Amino acid sequence: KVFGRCELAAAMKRHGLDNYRGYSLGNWVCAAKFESNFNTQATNRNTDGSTDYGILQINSRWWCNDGRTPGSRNLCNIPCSALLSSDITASVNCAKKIVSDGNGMNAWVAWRNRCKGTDVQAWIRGCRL
Ligand code: NA
Repeated sequence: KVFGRCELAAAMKRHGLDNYRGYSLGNWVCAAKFESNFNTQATNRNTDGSTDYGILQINSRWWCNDGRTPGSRNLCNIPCSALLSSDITASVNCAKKIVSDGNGMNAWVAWRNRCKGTDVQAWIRGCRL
């Protein structure tokens, strides 16, 4: 599913991301735009053989199981495929674990490069939240 901006903003809020570890909602919407273009089905393969999955481009070297990333962990206890669903629950739950791991939202390269330090409130402007 390809979310609208406010539709995603509204779902993230319901699943408890707004201000999660002190990250306001616009951070999370901005990270999703630049990671996945708001598409739950996005995948991207990395040089090290791992793959990034879903609207929040969660990596299979540490967080989910894809069966093809040798020696990797599965810290979220889930199949990677389950982060491609139209229901963003699994993505959100796993992202809460990632943002808690010590590096905050710097875990997401496109957040660091494209969202950090910008006016992230724009990403929720206009929305009925
Ligand atoms: Na894995």
